[PDB]
Amino acid sequence: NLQDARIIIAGGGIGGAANALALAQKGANVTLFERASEFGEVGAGLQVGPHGARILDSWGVLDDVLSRAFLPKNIVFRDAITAEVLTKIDLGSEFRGRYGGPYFVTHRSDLHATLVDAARAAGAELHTGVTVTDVITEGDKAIVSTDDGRTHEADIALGMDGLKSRLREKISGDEPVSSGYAAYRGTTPYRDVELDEDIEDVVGYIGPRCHFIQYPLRGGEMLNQVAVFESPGFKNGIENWGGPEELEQAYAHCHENVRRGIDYLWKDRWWPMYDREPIENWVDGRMILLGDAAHPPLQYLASGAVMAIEDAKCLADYAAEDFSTGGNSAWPQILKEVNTERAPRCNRILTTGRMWGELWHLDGTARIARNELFRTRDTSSYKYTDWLWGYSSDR
Amino acid sequence: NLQDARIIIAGGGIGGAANALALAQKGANVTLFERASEFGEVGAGLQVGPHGARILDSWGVLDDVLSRAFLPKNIVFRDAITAEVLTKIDLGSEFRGRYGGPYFVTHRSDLHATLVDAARAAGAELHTGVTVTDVITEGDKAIVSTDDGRTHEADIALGMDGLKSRLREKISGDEPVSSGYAAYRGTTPYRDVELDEDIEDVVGYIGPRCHFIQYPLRGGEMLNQVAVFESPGFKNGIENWGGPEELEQAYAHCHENVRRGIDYLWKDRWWPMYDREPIENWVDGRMILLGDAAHPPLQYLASGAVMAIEDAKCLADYAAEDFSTGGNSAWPQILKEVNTERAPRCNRILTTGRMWGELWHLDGTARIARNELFRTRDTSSYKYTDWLWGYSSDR
Ligand SMILES: Cc1cc2nc3c(=O)[nH]c(=O)nc-3n(C[C@H](O)[C@H](O)[C@H](O)COP(=O)(O)OP(=O)(O)OC[C@H]3O[C@@H](n4cnc5c(N)ncnc54)[C@H](O)[C@@H]3O)c2cc1C
Ligand SMILES: Cc1cc2nc3c(=O)[nH]c(=O)nc-3n(C[C@H](O)[C@H](O)[C@H](O)COP(=O)(O)OP(=O)(O)OC[C@H]3O[C@@H](n4cnc5c(N)ncnc54)[C@H](O)[C@@H]3O)c2cc1C
Ligand SMILES: [Cl-]
Ligand SMILES: [Cl-]
Repeated sequence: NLQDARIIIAGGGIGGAANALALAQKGANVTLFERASEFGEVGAGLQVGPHGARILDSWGVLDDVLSRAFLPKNIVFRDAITAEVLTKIDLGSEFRGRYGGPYFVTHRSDLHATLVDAARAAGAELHTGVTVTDVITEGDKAIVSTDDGRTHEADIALGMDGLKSRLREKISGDEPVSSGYAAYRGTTPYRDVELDEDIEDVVGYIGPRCHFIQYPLRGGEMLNQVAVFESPGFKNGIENWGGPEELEQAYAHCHENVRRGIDYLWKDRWWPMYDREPIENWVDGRMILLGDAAHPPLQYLASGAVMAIEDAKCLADYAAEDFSTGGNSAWPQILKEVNTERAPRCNRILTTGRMWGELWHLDGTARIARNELFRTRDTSSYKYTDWLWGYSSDR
Repeated sequence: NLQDARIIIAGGGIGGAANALALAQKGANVTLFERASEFGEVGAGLQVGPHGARILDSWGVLDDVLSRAFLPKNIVFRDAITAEVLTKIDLGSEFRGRYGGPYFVTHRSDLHATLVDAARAAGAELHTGVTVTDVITEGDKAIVSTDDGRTHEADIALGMDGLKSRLREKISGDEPVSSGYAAYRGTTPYRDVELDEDIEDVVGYIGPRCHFIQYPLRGGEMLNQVAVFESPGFKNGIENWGGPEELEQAYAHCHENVRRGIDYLWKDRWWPMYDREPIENWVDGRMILLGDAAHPPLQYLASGAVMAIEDAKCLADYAAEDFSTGGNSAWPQILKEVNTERAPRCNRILTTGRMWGELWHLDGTARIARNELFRTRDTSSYKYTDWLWGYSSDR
């Protein structure tokens, strides 16, 4: 266990919160700083596959999370132009038995609040309204500086400050890479959505230069909707690219079921999709980057938060194993071994994520080949997903 | 039978020759004009699937054709970059039993000379060095005019003057549509080709913006090679586009096995690939367009000559059925019914041919989807080919 260990965490997103929980359950002294004045996430959906669900269960928060979540029966891919079913992934008992947990969807906000509360209950000291301005290593401590003039000593620091991380600059000067696709969200009361059929699945309509995703939340009361389209604005160098004026032209070619959905999206806010080129080294002395700071993906595999949750389990588990026997001295070896386990796993998600996305968005004859590939696959095979959903950091 | 029928044929390619044979065996009086001073075809390979082979057998020339032909065991598709096998079509006894004949390859010249000789032996009067300058219909005859000042009377005329048909202009003012791909050919003595493995198959290497095809001829003594690549020259408006100066850059990205092959191609002559938009009506009075005059395809399905051979059987069969009972009067009804049978069949080849070609030439993620589609298909299924190889005009 981690009794005498002091850890500081810069950033209190899903990733920071999950690390505070995982370390604090091991007996670590955890201090986390979050810039915004409250802990909060977007009131829209996210997907958490069994690779996350397992981990949440091992912290004892899955039952609670599930009580406010939705359990879809399948992931259903449809053609965005014809609305025809291309294939299904069955999320039933075979699926759960193979991967050790359910595939679920919930409100990001509720998942987030659940992790913050349990991290608090486990002993983490969380601070809102505090910006980390610098981290350096000196001797065998991490020295962390905040925007209220104070400095702080810890055994290690976690840089969990997101896609636009400033702590990343200690390790790499790369910048976010635009995909040229923008995401819009919406949650609707379920009844109030004009639906031809009912939805108890995660449904992905995939089309030339767009996609459209739908799933129920909170026991089938609301329906989460997500639209992702290639921005003509981005190619012409617009700075605030992907605005709602592009929406109607982007989906004009698509099936009515897809076009109906555009109306329910929040138009006052959207998410341009950037990621970063994969990097191998995430450690600077006694600082490690985790979460989106280390490995921000495009969202086609629905796995970025999950990756940050894995980061949390791997770090907590590996430190608990080596700290008991090696003390504060052992911290850099711990970080290196976390880095080594986590880098290939996460970097394959970033790279494969890009290829998966391109596969969704193909046109012409390429679309016809892709449709046929999907329809005719062996649905009892798990070769396309074991690497994703069947990973574990356990050694 | 066709005893009292007089038919004139403008053009003595594979298609004209095959029609002279088919009509003359029914007892028709056949006159064919060929522009060039000799009957002759390119001394390079072509492929004749069972949809052609059957028909050649029913004229009694298949045994003879096969005695100088090659019988491949499979059609093997490989990736042009890795040289990996993607899939095979088995050409064995199941294949032959289902489709009623062999898939074979031979020299175009030898197939051509075989059809000319049998058409002669069957009573067709063939004339070289004679250009048809016009065909009109007047009353119940076709009036055909030649470049030696003469005119000629017949019950019907066949416009079989090729891709660049001038007789087509009576029915349509459309022009050939460039694909932007050029084909090069080569026949090598088999031994003299540097081969890693031996080849007893039709092999197609398919790659981004190119392909490369190889098969043995004449009992495995020579190896036919064909290179097809997208011409940068064509996009920039070059008039004589697709020259051999493009070859090395076109295949630079491809596997060594593909690059080795470029060296054996004839460089003094190449074939820019044009086709035409499909048309429904091929008949002007007592003239019918057939062969490439009516339906010129891109060569990805290896079926243009075959289509002209089918044209021959269908016309001969349908006329033999209706002429015996209805005489010269019946000729326009005969042409219409030939047209109606043949148009959808051939026009699906032109359109699907284009899509098939695009499928060969895909790049990036589209290439990865296509490769995987090919590898994982059900090889006992015949759904991708029945429509092609299992067609018959018989009613
Ligand atoms: C449209 C969309 C859909 C998605 N869907 C899914 C999905 O379905 N499933 C899934 O698993 N993932 C999904 N993701 C990815 C997922 O949202 C992210 O990977 C994940 O939230 C990253 O969490 P994080 O804690 O590492 O970073 P963030 O959530 O960005 O949190 C960083 C935090 O640090 C704070 N901060 C920044 N700088 C400082 C500083 N100097 N000091 C203190 N605090 C600071 C920020 O305020 C923020 O709270 C999606 C992403 C998008 C864009
Ligand atoms: C690279 C390549 C590979 C191919 N491979 C294959 C294959 O493997 N299998 C296959 O089945 N098909 C193949 N084809 C297609 C095939 O070659 C043609 O579809 C077929 O030859 C057309 O025959 P045709 O008799 O209709 O026209 P053509 O062969 O063009 O013959 C027309 C004839 O009429 C003559 N002529 C022109 N004008 C006049 C006039 N006014 N009067 C008299 N005569 C005239 C010409 O001299 C010529 O001899 C391929 C084509 C190419 C370009
Ligand atoms: Cl994601
Ligand atoms: Cl052809």
